Amino acid sequence: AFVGLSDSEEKLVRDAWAPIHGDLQGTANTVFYNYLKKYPSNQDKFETLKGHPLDEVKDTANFKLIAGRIFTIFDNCVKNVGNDKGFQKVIADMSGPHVARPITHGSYNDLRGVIYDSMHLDSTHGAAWNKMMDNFFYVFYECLDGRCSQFS
Ligand code: HEM
Repeated sequence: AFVGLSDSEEKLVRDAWAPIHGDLQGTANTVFYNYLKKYPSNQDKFETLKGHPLDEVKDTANFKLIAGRIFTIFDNCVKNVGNDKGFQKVIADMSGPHVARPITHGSYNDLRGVIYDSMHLDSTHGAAWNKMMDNFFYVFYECLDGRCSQFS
């Protein structure tokens, strides 16, 4: 379910993300590369990347576009942590292209893990972050399941 965050937890999320917020594209490029490298089955889900070696595409405009657009969404979710309706709208709006693409929860969860691992959070910040990400995935999966109108 959606579970609201406390005042301190909202603040913890902002602080957790702040290094990434200040280098959004650079962080995105590294994390997206690490994700495709660790979980190579996902590269085929991106038609623009499909059929090339990962090291051949990593320096391309198309790869960086994909990495950046993921991180832009998370940046906007972080922007909206004090606004449940606004946070939910951010997600609802990016959910469409993922609806009925054959991408498993496994795939999305593996991305979440790579993001988490890249942040090297202490357990306090980690817990607040996980509450936000749990909210993210609750909304996202409801929308994938055709229950997005409550959030759109
Ligand atoms: C879970 C975090 C994610 C975020 C924040 C995100 C965000 C986005 C955004 C902003 C779009 C473009 C929406 C539009 O055109 O209006 C998009 C498209 C797309 N996404 Fe994601 N996404 C995520 C996860 C993934 C994963 C894990 C995959 C595959 C494994 C994936 C595959 C795609 C594909 C194939 C497209 C259509 C774009 C294309 O053909 O490249 N996404 N995503």
